[PDB]
Amino acid sequence: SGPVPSRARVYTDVNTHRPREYWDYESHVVEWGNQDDYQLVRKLGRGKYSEVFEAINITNNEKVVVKILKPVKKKKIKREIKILENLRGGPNIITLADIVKDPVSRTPALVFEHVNNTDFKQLYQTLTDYDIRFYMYEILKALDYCHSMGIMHRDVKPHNVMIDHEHRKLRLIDWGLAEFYHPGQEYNVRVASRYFKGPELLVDYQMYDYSLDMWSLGCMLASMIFRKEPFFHGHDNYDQLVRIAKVLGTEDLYDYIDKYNIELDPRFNDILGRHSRKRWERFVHSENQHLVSPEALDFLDKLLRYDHQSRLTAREAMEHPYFYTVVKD
Ligand SMILES: O=C1NC(N[C@]23C[C@H]4C[C@H](C[C@H](C4)C2)C3)=N/C1=C\c1ccc2ncsc2c1
Repeated sequence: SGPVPSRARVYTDVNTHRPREYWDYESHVVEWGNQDDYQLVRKLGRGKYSEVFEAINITNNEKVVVKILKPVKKKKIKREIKILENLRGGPNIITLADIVKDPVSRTPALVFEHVNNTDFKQLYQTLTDYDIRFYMYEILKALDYCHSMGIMHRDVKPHNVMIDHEHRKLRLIDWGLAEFYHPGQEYNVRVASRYFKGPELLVDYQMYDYSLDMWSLGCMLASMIFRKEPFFHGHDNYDQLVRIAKVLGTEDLYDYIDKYNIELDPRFNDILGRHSRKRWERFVHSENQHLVSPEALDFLDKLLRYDHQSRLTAREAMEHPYFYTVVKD
């Protein structure tokens, strides 16, 4: 028997209908720039896979960001690069401006457009109900674009959303875990941050799709409107599914595993137990009430569904009543 297969409900065959070179990133040959065009100014941060710096392009004096890669398999660099090139000019996608290699240490560096980004903690503190709706709509433009272009980000989370509040301007960054969607493909589940992982990853269902990004958007929305970051605070990959089960209930979970005939790691047997599906009110308090509204909760319910096939698409989400104010403006 083994697991029941799955196809995306949308954008299913988009890569099939493209030339091979579009998605066959292992064949991509990288176009190098001149490393001497960029001088590093200061360090902005350490990532899992990179060090990130402010730099100046001495050619034109433009401010630029340089992500110096820690060692990874070349095929993964080509993948990140290919996806960035494919998505360049798309709505609210970071622009890759150049690619250089240190000619001695041989370590590669991606050069990005600069976002004058507001600090993440100071932003998830000052955001009105309207700002959230605005920025969520802006993120969904990025997700609908990338999905329509055959790509799933697989690392949606607040740290990978760069907002310049002063200019009402948003960019979805860090495409280093992104992958091409191909029907029938089994993907690695060891992706995304713990708190943003979909159930499909947690139960080891590999034949997942774009809808993964819609779960992780849900997790973001919840933490923003209920002011609880993270929203699903698991202690590990197993307890993460338990945290989810304590909110969504276990009846839907076991129906989900039954539908796709998922062999469940026996360990999970114990710790899941039996849990009712909770109502969103439990997380409403006087600190957050100004951000919680019936539309917001309707919207959130339709993202956070175990069964990836039944979650909103990006395009559907953008048509939800939560965004009727933003759409008019
Ligand atoms: O690919 C990237 N990866 C990361 N990763 C980090 C990881 C931590 C959180 C956040 C800021 C630092 C530390 C760098 C993203 N940044 C990246 C890109 C980037 C592009 C433009 C830009 N403009 C202002 S900040 C910024 C960052």
